[PDB]
Amino acid sequence: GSSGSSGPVLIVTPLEDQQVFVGDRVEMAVEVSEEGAQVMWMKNGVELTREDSFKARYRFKKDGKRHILIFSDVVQEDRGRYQVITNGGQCEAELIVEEKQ
Repeated sequence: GSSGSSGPVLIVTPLEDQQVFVGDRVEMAVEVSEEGAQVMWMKNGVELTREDSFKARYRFKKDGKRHILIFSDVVQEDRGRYQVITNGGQCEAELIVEEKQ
C-alpha cells in the first residue's frame, strides 16, 4: 500500500509433521512476525490461490499474526507437502494421512 511501513515477514512458528486419519479435523496454524501478512501456501508445488475455488473444501482463517487452515474433510489425497512462503521467510511440513480401521 501507500508509503508507511515495510519489512520482511519471518515465520515465528512454522508448520510441523501431522499424523491424522482420513476423515478428521486438520488445522494447520502458523505464527508470523506480522499481522497483515501475505503468506502463501503451496502444496506439491501449487500456489494455493485465494480466489473462487468451489472445488476445494478447506477454509482460510486469519487471526492477526496467525494463519490457520481448517480442513472440513481430509483424505489420503490431501497428504502432501505444505510449503509456506512469505516476503521474509519460508518453511515446509509433511502431512501424514493414514486410513481408518
